[PDB]
Amino acid sequence: HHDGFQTVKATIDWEHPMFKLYEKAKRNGKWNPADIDFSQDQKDFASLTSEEKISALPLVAGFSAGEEALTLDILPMAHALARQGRLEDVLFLTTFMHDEAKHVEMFSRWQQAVGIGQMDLSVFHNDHYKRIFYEALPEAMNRLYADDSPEAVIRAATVYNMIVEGTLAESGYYTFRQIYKKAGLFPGLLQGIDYLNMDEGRHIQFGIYTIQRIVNEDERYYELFIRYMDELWPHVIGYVDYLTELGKIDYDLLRHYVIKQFNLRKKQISRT
Amino acid sequence: VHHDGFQTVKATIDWEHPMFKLYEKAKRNGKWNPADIDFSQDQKDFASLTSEEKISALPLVAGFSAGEEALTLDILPMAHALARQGRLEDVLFLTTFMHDEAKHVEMFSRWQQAVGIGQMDLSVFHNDHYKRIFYEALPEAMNRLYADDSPEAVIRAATVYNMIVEGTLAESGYYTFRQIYKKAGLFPGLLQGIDYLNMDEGRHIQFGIYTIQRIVNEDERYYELFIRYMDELWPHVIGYVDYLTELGKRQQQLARTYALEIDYDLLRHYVIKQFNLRKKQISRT
Ligand SMILES: CCCCCCCCCCCCCCCC(=O)O
Ligand SMILES: CCCCCCCCCCCCCCCC(=O)O
Ligand SMILES: [Fe+3]
Ligand SMILES: [Fe+3]
Ligand SMILES: [Mn+2]
Ligand SMILES: [Mn+2]
Ligand SMILES: [Mn+3]
Ligand SMILES: [Mn+3]
Repeated sequence: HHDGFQTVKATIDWEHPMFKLYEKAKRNGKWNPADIDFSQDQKDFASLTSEEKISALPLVAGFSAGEEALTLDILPMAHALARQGRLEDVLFLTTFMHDEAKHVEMFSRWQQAVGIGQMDLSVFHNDHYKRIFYEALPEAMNRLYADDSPEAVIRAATVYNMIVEGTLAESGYYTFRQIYKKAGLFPGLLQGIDYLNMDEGRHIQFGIYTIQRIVNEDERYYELFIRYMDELWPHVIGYVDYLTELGKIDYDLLRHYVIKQFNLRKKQISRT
Repeated sequence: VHHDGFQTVKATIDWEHPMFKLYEKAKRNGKWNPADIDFSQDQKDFASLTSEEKISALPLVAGFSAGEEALTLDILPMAHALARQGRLEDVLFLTTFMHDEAKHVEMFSRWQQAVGIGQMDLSVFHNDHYKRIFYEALPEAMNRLYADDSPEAVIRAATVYNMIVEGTLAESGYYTFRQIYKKAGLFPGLLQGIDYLNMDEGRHIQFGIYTIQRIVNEDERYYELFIRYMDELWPHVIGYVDYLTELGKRQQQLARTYALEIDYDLLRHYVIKQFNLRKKQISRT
């Protein structure tokens, strides 16, 4: 049952950080994947040899599954914060969920346009990738339906926002730019990446806000965060190594960048 | 719970799915931002009103504000249950649905803040019938879906949420706002909001129609479940409407001041009409 309603007893908390982030999401989130012109991507793709075509698909396969998992798996976070009465968080999360839906749409439109919609790209998900996206991520978010304790929320935000978004996604945007932007290939896709990268800045800020406000309550939670981060690193790097190994471009630069993101996300949370 | 795979890796979005097409319309038609609405004239209007006229408008606003908030929170179980069923295109659309309702919450709250009543507790205008619908039956029907996503459960959730709350009460609220405040020329920023809300609502009701019908299409038995759940909530729909009416009939000074003949019998009949029209938008097959 509802005991009452915040915007009937009072108003929105206009100064709340997540209301501010919601306002910025509406302002900066107007893009529409249906407006991206993929015609040249299609031509670029067909101009590749079979072997070059294949080299492109692992990274797209990681992203398409990623965007789909994140669209589905943010719902428990929204439910748990809703149940906690965190109205402004929920408003923001409506823009978060809608962003990920557009991200799903973007990669699928690209697949459709370049002619691989009918191909099953699951073959490029190795065991490490499945451990994160098929298993650890949904386990950690679905937990929130029955256990919204500080520890559960931090673990959910660590896997979703600091690992998948803050570490793999950010590294994937950089990777696309280092490989295809220099080659002049897939300009529609890279336009998409630009929009996704901009959305991701807000998504990561929500993860930081969430984790830090729980840490501020008890610095014992800081240790949990670092522990959950380190528990996932071997699959992050197991996946990265798998991708790198297929690519054989400075692949060792890209691998540094993953490490640099991982440590950056740890340093964005304050012990105190 | 594991993911077994992902549609957009094995295949693509179903580009021709009705809910993907509704999703596309939502993105095209749903750009409006409540932060862009100018309420400065509304603030002047409200302050020019006497105390009796000031409170004349508030029962309706109280009903909407809680409605918007309830609907923002309570659509999340429907999105979960369709996501668990693998209905990706429905989920895409529901992201636009939930964002619309968030903007609806924001719109009414901005208006309350702007006119100077954000600090007033408007729960006093929720009678017993309203609470039966919005504080109880609605969250019960939606929350059920976390442990019972059966056709019977999904039909009941869509009925309460899309056909009763949206299709009957919200639609009749939009109409009432226009018959009264648009006629009198008051609260232009609010009415701009109401028109955006009304446009959004069309999609929300169409999702409800799609959902109920696709279930009825699998077994006609469910059509009579739909009708019975509609009739079960009617006494609360009309009990709330009568409450608003009785309030409206005893606070006549706004109508007098602004030269309006508020036909409350006409408004009642619009609500009855909406209830029966929503019933008729569902067929046995
Ligand atoms: C080859 C160098 C390794 C670079 C790392 C690339 C990882 C690919 C990204 C796949 C997961 C993307 C998750 C989506 C996040 C979101 O939608 O917010
Ligand atoms: C005086 C005549 C009464 C007419 C009926 C008035 C009904 C008031 C509406 C309040 C409930 C609105 C629910 C919001 C629904 C939504 O956000 O989709
Ligand atoms: Fe994201
Ligand atoms: Fe609605
Ligand atoms: Mn390994
Ligand atoms: Mn009664
Ligand atoms: Mn994304
Ligand atoms: Mn609404």
